[PDB]
Amino acid sequence: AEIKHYQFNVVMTCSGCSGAVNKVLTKLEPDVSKIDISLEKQLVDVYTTLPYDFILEKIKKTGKEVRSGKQL
Repeated sequence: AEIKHYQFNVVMTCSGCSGAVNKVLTKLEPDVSKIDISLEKQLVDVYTTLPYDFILEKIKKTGKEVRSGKQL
């Protein structure tokens, strides 16, 4: 199956916010292969076989502001 690369600008200028994002992604193992969170750029990179819309909805349901997303 394709391992897609999604990138999101997520506002994580808040205590616990990067961890909230990590957590929802851990629940989607074993079909999430890699995640990167950069506080220097406020970016979350997700490498996964799962659909974009599903990753986006799960990140949004953390209540953290998702400014934009891309498939790369």
